Amino acid sequence: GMDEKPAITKIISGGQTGADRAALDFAIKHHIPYGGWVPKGRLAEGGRVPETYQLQEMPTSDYSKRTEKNVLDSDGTLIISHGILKGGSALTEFFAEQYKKPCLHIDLDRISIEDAATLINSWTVSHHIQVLNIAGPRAGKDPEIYQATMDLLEVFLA
Repeated sequence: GMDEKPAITKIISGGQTGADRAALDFAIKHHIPYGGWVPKGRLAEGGRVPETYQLQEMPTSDYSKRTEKNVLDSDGTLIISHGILKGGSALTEFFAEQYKKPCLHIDLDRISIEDAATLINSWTVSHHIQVLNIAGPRAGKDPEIYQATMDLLEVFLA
């Protein structure tokens, strides 16, 4: 029923700039537990993911392998973009599809943040998603994705 709320016990991401980084900053701001797999060496656009973020390194520096691991080590994956998925974000969706993990792609060129938050609520509650992987483009590909992600999560969980 509508009395039930999402039970997000943990947010994870791959530490990249953009959507991944907003997810972690949001979790920290709202004292939601967080984590995530990053490449060996904590590699990211813009340099080593800052040490203040408690994250786990993969055995190799490969981006694709850490994206795959975050899909596998969560209850579902939320992908946030402006426009159709490309690159790492499209790969995220492919991995979720291949491993039968719940996956919701919010395209913030097609839906408002308020309406998207409603969709995320319905999806998380109906699929009992508690450990949520959040993915999307790096900041160098979309200068608006970090703040859009923050703003979306605020409507969803704040």
